[PDB]
Amino acid sequence: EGRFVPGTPRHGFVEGTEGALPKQADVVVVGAGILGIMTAINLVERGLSVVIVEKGNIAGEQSSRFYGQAISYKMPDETFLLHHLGKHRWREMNAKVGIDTTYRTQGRVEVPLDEEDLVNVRKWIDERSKNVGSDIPFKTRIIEGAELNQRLRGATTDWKIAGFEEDSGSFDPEVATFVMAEYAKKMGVRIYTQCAARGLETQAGVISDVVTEKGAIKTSQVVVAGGVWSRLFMQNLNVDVPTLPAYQSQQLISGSPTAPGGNVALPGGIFFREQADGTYATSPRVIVALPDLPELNASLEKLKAEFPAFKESKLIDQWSGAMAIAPDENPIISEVKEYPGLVINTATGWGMTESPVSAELTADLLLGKKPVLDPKPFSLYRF
Ligand SMILES: Cc1cc2nc3c(=O)[nH]c(=O)nc-3n(C[C@H](O)[C@H](O)[C@H](O)COP(=O)(O)OP(=O)(O)OC[C@H]3O[C@@H](n4cnc5c(N)ncnc54)[C@H](O)[C@@H]3O)c2cc1C
Repeated sequence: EGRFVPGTPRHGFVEGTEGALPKQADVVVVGAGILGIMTAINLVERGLSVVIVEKGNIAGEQSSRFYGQAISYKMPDETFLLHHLGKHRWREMNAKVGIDTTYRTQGRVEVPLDEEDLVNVRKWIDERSKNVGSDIPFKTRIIEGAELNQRLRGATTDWKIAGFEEDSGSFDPEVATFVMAEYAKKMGVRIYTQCAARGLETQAGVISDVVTEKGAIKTSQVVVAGGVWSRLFMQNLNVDVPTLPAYQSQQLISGSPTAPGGNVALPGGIFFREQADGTYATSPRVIVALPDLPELNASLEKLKAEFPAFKESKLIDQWSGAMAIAPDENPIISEVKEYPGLVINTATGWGMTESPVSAELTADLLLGKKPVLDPKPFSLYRF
């Protein structure tokens, strides 16, 4: 609510395409969150017409409710490159749109929980450094002393060591996906809001239509990017998508001239991230019952105790978001053997970060192209 500011770039509303639902589209995308939008953009670049159908408003669910960090820290081999390349593409994004998405290369310091955690993060960095798997330089390393002290300036606790993802990204949920949606519209993606996809029709084993509440659109190619609803949508087509719900709370507070900047993660559940306008995202837990109102207030109190720079900061907004996560915590970016011409791009807790690459992979899978990354760890049939 209060985090969105009407009549500014933080308005948080992009209108759907006007007029009647088109009779045909080369690809129909279900869902106008980041995954549907980014996939649509990728497909239009390949010369295909794209229509997105969205049951509510553009970017109305996970893709405007996120914490806002783009990180590869601790990612397993299955998703490391998805994140590493995702960040690299986010670093190109303001230049690609020519409008500020709020993406910033910010840097992130995470103090380990204990000696065991420090052993584990050191091994993780060492192993990745020995085989990055990309020519994009890796910029994560352990820091101490002056460099650490500068990143944690004004901290009450004498923190001694941290993992520093120097090129961690930041993006703000009041802006990023909305800028991407407007860009998609400018590129010719047509996006119909208040327009739920109900199902499909087929002819001779080929998709013929996406059936919406506003009528049918002719197509033989479908991307399911329905966020938490992807399981439900696929169940109506007799296909099981294993996801389970997860929930996370978020807060936004006003800035301070003495706040340290950056992205910080500390023992005692202290997490904050400076937004592009100098406000700060924070929460009692940012990586998966929701915290109650006393816990949320207490989270701000311990933030302020650790960083007195925030003592006079005002609570701008406080909200919660629903995710849907696969059993192994990795995305589902997959063909569906039951429906040739249909692909799924969903089931991720890191979709903002991953989206530029999962969009490409989704399109590759749809079109039968040599895929950008190994698709096996994202298959629907891995469980
Ligand atoms: C609280 C929270 C914090 C997060 N923090 C981060 C972070 O710091 N960094 C990061 O990278 N990621 C983060 N994530 C994850 C990221 O926000 C999601 O992975 C990503 O937004 C998912 O995008 P999506 O397009 O799949 O889903 P959504 O944005 O939820 O979009 C799916 C859309 O599909 C529509 N839809 C569903 N069914 C239908 C239908 N039948 N017909 C038409 N439309 C339909 C929905 O209305 C919705 O708009 C966070 C998520 C949450 C909830």
